[PDB]
Amino acid sequence: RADVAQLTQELGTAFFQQQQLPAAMADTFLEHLCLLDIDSEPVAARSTSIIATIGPASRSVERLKEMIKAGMNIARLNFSHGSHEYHAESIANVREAVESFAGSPLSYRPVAIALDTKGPGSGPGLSEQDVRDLRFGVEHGVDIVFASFVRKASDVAAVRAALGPEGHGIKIISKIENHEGVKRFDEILEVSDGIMVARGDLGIEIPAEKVFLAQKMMIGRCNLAGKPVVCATQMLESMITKPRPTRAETSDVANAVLDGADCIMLSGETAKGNFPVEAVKMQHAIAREAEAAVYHRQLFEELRRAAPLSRDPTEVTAIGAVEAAFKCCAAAIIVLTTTGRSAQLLSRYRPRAAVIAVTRSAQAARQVHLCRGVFPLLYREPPEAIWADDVDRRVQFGIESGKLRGFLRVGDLVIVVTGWRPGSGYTNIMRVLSIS
Amino acid sequence: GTAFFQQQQLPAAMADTFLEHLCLLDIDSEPVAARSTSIIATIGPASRSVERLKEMIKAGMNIARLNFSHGSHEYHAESIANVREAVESFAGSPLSYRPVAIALDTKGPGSGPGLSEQDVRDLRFGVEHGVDIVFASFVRKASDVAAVRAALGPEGHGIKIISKIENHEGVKRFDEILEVSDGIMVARGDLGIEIPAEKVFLAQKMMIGRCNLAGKPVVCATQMLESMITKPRPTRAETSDVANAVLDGADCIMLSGETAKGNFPVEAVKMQHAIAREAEAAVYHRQLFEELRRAAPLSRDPTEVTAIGAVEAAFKCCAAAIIVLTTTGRSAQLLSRYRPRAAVIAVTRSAQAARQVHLCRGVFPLLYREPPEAIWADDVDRRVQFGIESGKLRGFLRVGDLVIVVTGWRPGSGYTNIMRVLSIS
Amino acid sequence: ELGTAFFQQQQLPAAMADTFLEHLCLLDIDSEPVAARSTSIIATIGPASRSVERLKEMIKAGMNIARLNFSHGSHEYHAESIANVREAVESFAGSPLSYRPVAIALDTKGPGPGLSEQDVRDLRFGVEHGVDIVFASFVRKASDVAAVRAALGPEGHGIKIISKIENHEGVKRFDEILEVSDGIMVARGDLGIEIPAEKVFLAQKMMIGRCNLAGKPVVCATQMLESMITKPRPTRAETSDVANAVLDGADCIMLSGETAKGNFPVEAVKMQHAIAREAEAAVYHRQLFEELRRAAPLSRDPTEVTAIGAVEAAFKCCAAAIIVLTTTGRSAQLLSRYRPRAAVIAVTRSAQAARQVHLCRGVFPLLYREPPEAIWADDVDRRVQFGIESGKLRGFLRVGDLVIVVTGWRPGSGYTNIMRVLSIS
Amino acid sequence: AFFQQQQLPAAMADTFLEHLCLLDIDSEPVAARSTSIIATIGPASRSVERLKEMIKAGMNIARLNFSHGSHEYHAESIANVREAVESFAGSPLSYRPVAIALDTKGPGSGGLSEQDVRDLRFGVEHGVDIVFASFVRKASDVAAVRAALGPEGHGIKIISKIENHEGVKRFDEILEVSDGIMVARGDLGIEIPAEKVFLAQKMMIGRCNLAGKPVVCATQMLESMITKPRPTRAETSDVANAVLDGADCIMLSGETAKGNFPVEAVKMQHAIAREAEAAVYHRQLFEELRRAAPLSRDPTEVTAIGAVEAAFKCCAAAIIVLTTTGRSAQLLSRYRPRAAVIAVTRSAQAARQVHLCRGVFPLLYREPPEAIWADDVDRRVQFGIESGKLRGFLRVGDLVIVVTGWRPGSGYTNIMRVLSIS
Ligand SMILES: O=S(=O)(NCc1ccc(Cc2ccc(O)c(O)c2)cc1)c1ccc(O)c(O)c1
Ligand SMILES: O=S(=O)(NCc1ccc(Cc2ccc(O)c(O)c2)cc1)c1ccc(O)c(O)c1
Ligand SMILES: O=P(O)(O)OC[C@H]1O[C@](O)(COP(=O)(O)O)[C@@H](O)[C@@H]1O
Ligand SMILES: O=P(O)(O)OC[C@H]1O[C@](O)(COP(=O)(O)O)[C@@H](O)[C@@H]1O
Ligand SMILES: O=P(O)(O)OC[C@H]1O[C@](O)(COP(=O)(O)O)[C@@H](O)[C@@H]1O
Ligand SMILES: O=P(O)(O)OC[C@H]1O[C@](O)(COP(=O)(O)O)[C@@H](O)[C@@H]1O
Ligand SMILES: O=C([O-])C(=O)[O-]
Ligand SMILES: O=C([O-])C(=O)[O-]
Ligand SMILES: O=C([O-])C(=O)[O-]
Ligand SMILES: O=C([O-])C(=O)[O-]
Ligand SMILES: [K+]
Ligand SMILES: [K+]
Ligand SMILES: [K+]
Ligand SMILES: [K+]
Ligand SMILES: [Mg+2]
Ligand SMILES: [Mg+2]
Ligand SMILES: [Mg+2]
Ligand SMILES: [Mg+2]
Repeated sequence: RADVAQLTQELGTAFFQQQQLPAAMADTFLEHLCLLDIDSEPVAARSTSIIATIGPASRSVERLKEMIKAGMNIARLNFSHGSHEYHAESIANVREAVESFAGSPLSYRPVAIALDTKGPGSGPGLSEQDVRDLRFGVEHGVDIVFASFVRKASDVAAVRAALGPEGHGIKIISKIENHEGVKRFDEILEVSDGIMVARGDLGIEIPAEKVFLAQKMMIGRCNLAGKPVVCATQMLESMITKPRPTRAETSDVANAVLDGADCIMLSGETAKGNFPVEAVKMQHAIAREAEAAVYHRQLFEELRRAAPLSRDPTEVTAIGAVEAAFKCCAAAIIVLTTTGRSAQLLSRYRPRAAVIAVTRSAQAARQVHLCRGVFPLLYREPPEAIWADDVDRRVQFGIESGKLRGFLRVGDLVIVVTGWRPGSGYTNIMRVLSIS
Repeated sequence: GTAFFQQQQLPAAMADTFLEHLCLLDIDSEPVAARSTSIIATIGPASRSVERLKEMIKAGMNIARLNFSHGSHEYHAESIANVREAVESFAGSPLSYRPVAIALDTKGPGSGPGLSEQDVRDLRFGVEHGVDIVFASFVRKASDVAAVRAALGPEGHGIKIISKIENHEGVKRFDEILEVSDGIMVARGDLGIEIPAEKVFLAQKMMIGRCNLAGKPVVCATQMLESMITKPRPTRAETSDVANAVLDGADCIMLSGETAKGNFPVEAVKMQHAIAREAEAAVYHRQLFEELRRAAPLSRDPTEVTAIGAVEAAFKCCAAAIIVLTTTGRSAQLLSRYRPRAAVIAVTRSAQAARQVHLCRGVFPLLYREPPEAIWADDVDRRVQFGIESGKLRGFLRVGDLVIVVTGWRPGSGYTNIMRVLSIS
Repeated sequence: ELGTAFFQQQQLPAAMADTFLEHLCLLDIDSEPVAARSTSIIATIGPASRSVERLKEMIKAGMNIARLNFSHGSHEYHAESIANVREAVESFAGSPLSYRPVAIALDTKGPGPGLSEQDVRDLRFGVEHGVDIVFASFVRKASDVAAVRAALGPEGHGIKIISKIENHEGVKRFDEILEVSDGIMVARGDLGIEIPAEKVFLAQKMMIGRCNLAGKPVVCATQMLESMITKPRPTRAETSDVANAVLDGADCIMLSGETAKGNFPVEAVKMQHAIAREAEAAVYHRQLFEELRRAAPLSRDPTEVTAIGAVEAAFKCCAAAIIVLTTTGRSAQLLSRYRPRAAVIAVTRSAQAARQVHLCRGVFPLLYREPPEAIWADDVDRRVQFGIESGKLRGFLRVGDLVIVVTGWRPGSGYTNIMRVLSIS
Repeated sequence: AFFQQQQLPAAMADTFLEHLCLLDIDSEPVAARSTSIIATIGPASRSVERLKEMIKAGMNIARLNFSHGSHEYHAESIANVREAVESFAGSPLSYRPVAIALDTKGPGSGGLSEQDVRDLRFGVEHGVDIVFASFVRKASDVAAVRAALGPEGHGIKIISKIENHEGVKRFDEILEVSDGIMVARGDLGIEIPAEKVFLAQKMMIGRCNLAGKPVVCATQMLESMITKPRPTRAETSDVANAVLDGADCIMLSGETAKGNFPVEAVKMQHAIAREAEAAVYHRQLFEELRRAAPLSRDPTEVTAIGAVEAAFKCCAAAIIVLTTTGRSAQLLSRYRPRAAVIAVTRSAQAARQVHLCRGVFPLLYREPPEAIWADDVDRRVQFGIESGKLRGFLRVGDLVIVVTGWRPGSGYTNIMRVLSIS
């Protein structure tokens, strides 16, 4: 109690009852479980991103606006169904719904567009249809590709090649859907930007009772690697027809978050279901509760010991900033990023503080939704003559956006992470600031 | 051998951290140990057939639940009889006979405050018909448990009371309820309506953890494999749910509509068996045992002291089983609370105790039917040999295996105090 | 059941701490030691401690092992010392429940490349005179231990070889030396000349830790209470040194000139006794036993499995003692390696084993001289009660206390497999 | 080759038992000696030429025992020490500051004695940096010493000597009002049983480490070196164990004040401390210090833990911190980093007083303030790099953590930077 006594007198006894704080202060995992309280409300913003599959039930511009308000971060286009003309209309409807909020840049929410490929099917390499669908994604500016049935590192190289020179910035999330993919996992993850645990096909290729081992191992290996991991298929399946999910479904969503999944997905739930906005609201509600129940004491310590020593200033500054954020119960970590890399390196250490990422890249702002706990802000202002002043304006943009969105209150402490010179890869500074 | 250390997630359990443990989980690592989490199957039209109950017993059913919300007393007496007929059809081979507990799930107080009039009549029925367990519905305070204990009368003293926590008051008064109950049931169906649906997993995880700490059984209930009522295979969320209830530390898992009225009752039991076996191998025993050890308070009870010594000994030699003689099941329960990887093979002459130990994870009851030998230590050895022969026949033991034998210094319950290291010959 | 006063003594609040930093902060100088002194005291016999009457005073002060330095004195001189020690020890053998055995150790002169001619003659002398231990000087490699082992003629294979690590070669070849030795001695005198004086503490701490991991005795030797040769009280560095050797994990502590030629031989023994008692209470058993537990490999030896089960059981009930029946001292040694807080009362019929177990920390030997009983189980029982009766008489046990009893299933060495939880009546 | 030195295999161990087993006598210490050495000044160590040798041997703090000698005697000692220290001021990149500490006579049979009030006023008039207040029994005793220093003796550090049973029992109230503690084992070994002193030492060191306040281990550390050129096996063990316990400072009383080998006793304490610091199990030490330290909303406190964590991640050669009062360097020190805390200060008093904190290497900056504050900071950081390069702490290619503030004055430390040397 001596390690909380002073901050208890300062922040109050009511602060330390919320967001499962008594449970996270526990010395053991058994004590942590015993200290979980249903009356302990989550205060932090929802960090696990929600991928919603776009279909007939969620294609209208007006419906898409409701899903954005409900918590949709990434829009998935399943290229197994629909024509190129159909998917181009979906992309346009999504962009129209997202840009309807651009009038207020302090409260604008970027939404990523992901292309889920049909797959190789009976074939060995990349199918002819996949090459055409990938060329479509490049021409239409998709941010992510969920490459279906990845079975080796050569499969991911084929997808990167089909994207061409212009599709270099697109993120490749390899869907592990069969036994070969599970066995060659380490070689696949090495060449991928992240992974997707495609439980539907995986539950047919391997025994249904073994899928949870594959999900847990893949999530843990992705967490170790610092790369995003998506949990997919049948998460809230009953919500396709019913307004409330089963006890197994709510348990499943919460357990995917507890395992360490960066993203959670809705397939039929939002693409063809009667309750698409309600499925997004439900995933948001469960994720918020599950994230508070994460045992950060052992999680951070294990992530820290497992991570190898590094001489990269971005990597060093990231662990220093996350450690600083935990020490003062920082409301947020504000980071300036160009490619999203600095925000990704903060994210891998799983801080309780929100990683508010300020970027000028619209693509990077959409793609950082793949990383848990990263809240992107798109800076639209033109560059100042003095670089040091341009940096200060972006930091103030992050504070004003964070104050307006409820992340920051006056009196709160924030960690600011910046670089010494412009251009990607020079992040090396950490500042402790008091919100005034 | 090298082959032994690749099975039952042994590389994953040897890991120094939980993150390393997760990364070392192998889908090609097959489970070796017997399924420890017991399966409760609700009895209804789909599962009352004597021939069907035999198939469910073979599939892995350990406890038969009678839902007193549906049916008359005449209906439930026919269920009890059909279950007993199916269970006793295997009594001809005592080395492979599997005891099955009968549990009475009460209707509940509903609008009322105390124990309803129907519940008092249903509880008296349970006593008259020899039920082993009671799942008392909508327990809100310790006085509710006392009312159930009182309705059971003097003859229902041996019956176990598992308090169903189905509402917010029960979740808040949990500590006082668990103190007076024999165990708990996380009744997720009503709980998911009384409290926000998105908070039920916190209540499940807290209750399971508190029960694990207390050394009392905890059942995870409702909608575990719901789609198996109509479909031959479950959803990805359903298999995940079953596995996560086992990983959380649930002693029992339950089937309601999946076995009461569904099209796949035997298939539902086989599925819960298959998932539990996988999930139990994936349990991180290194931290689990260490935390259970540290958390458990000091004790001057020889049964309690012998239990921790035996579990520690079982871990040191990778014991295939811990064979314990128990009259009331208590010795077996105290071994179980430390979550050993070794099976707790419990030999008992009490048919009621043999049925009731299914509530404790990892306890495999054996009913000894032979009459007592004149020389006590000879009778004790015959029981230990019965446990070895049963374990050999059922696949738990092989020649060359090491086994921990837990016994007492004199006849009668409460005198366990000895732990022996034995080599299977 | 024990009281608030029990939990304030023997640094019990400090041992319950969750961290080592918290453990240090909870050390109380007002917390008095209750347990008996476990770290054994080796006293060098010389002109200052050779008389039968002086030896009786040193036995009463706490001397467990008598060291004969073969660097000084003739074979006739050392034979008279052996006879005087045996006469002083047997003067108390009329009251067998309270009789204390004392080991005799021969410290060799030293090598030259191989075993010297004088060492071969001195080792033959040790065998002919029934010495229990040999402190082999300047061991540099495993071949040196084999030469001493070979020199312990045909009769002396039972003698324990404690390898003195006195130079850089011994420190580097440590693993191969410890593998073939019965234990080690950190001979700091010569080691402080062969290697930089400021590096000796690293060698001491590494060697003690490796011996603790191996389960073999480790002696801390030279200049522990050097000022007590001339002065009646030691320096602040000397008391700190003795306490830190105990805290590091040393099984034995030694007095060279302090006892052999000094002015205060009985006072140096009393001082080492006083400091060791304090230091043992301050040991952080929570992390010590958990690390010893994890570091020790899995074993399929019933003696090794029973030992960890018994120490775990002893800790759970705060057992006053662990009574182990041993013939070679092995079972007591395996209990000792897990560093229990309970005294290991070892009952043996071997006078040599009774003397040699003083090398193991926390082992209190009892030589049992009684005529054997016709029924082996009754003979087992008489020795267990002999251990309790002696324990009661010496202050280790009271009626109501809990004890752990380790025995085997059949007579003869190497069959230890039972652990019983007994209440002292 | 880097990973075989400074007990790096032993520090990477998953358990403390494995850590002990991995200690290598052939693993040489590379880092600079962090535990500061206090040397008592007497007849054997009073000459200006003798003092210069002790400064070169490793003396960081000079103790004046006011139990022996007159005010005129001690003023001559102060002057001789200052003359010996300032003889090296010609090269500011290699100049070593030396603190002057006044050890009071004590209350004896008696509150604060009349002689102590006179000796404390002497210390103020002569600019002493530290006071070792003898026989502190309660918090009111510390308040009496603070009062006897007056309005001129505000910046003086008070190290309370715990020498009796009452002081050990009232420890928490004494430490709360003191700047640090001294485990005065000589009198403590007479007031309490000799066999219980190690419990008091270990508890006090641990409580000081938890509090983030300096702790000195004192008396009979190398006692045999008063007459002999080499210490006993118990003495080398004792010095090493005081460092291993977590003592910020180690002391030499008769060993330097009246002993035949004063320079040799300083060299011996330096040699043992260097070895003992490498053998510190940082894995569990840092983790326990981190968990035990309470949450803080002070940016200096938050930046300190962030910087130490960053230093461990890259195996930083040093942490360079810009400090006015020594507080920022003290907060880095409490987390026991393996990287040297190179503290750049303009205060000469602060530079002398940071020797009380383990691992802090003070540098006195003697250049005038620049017009642009941004450039004045960069010059002090470069002074720290050049001093560190010259003194062997840094090489080109090494990584350093730089800790600065956002605005001048004390208490505004809030920035951490990862820098690559040259
Ligand atoms: O040993 S266990 O199986 N699991 C322990 C554990 C430890 C750390 C974390 C946080 C975490 C979460 C995800 C991670 O990938 C990761 O590195 C750390 C979770 C669980 C266990 C289960 C139930 C109990 O009651 C109990 O005492 C022990
Ligand atoms: O129980 S023990 O005495 N504690 C070990 C321990 C652990 C960490 C540190 C470093 C440390 C960490 C944090 C501190 O605050 C601090 O003062 C020191 C030192 C000692 C022990 C355990 C296992 C053994 O094999 C053994 O010989 C002894
Ligand atoms: O995350 P990335 O891709 O490394 O971008 C972080 C970059 O942001 C900065 O803080 C400023 O970026 P820009 O000037 O390019 O907009 C750099 O110092 C740093 O290199
Ligand atoms: O677990 P319980 O019910 O306490 O039963 C343990 C008891 O069983 C025994 O092992 C065997 O005794 P019985 O011969 O009465 O069955 C007793 O020695 C011990 O007291
Ligand atoms: O410690 P040791 O040398 O292995 O001997 C222990 C032996 O002592 C016993 O407990 C009793 O046997 P004895 O009667 O022959 O002494 C054995 O059963 C056990 O094997
Ligand atoms: O150690 P202290 O007393 O807190 O002072 C640290 C100070 O060092 C600085 O980095 C530089 O200080 P000055 O400019 O006053 O010399 C400040 O920003 C900070 O306030
Ligand atoms: O493609 C998918 O999402 C799957 O197979 O689960
Ligand atoms: O009775 C039950 O199992 C429920 O309500 O969930
Ligand atoms: O012989 C010894 O013990 C020594 O040299 O230290
Ligand atoms: O004054 C002191 O330092 C002592 O007595 O040890
Ligand atoms: K698809
Ligand atoms: K019911
Ligand atoms: K000798
Ligand atoms: K003095
Ligand atoms: Mg698929
Ligand atoms: Mg209900
Ligand atoms: Mg020698
Ligand atoms: Mg004094």
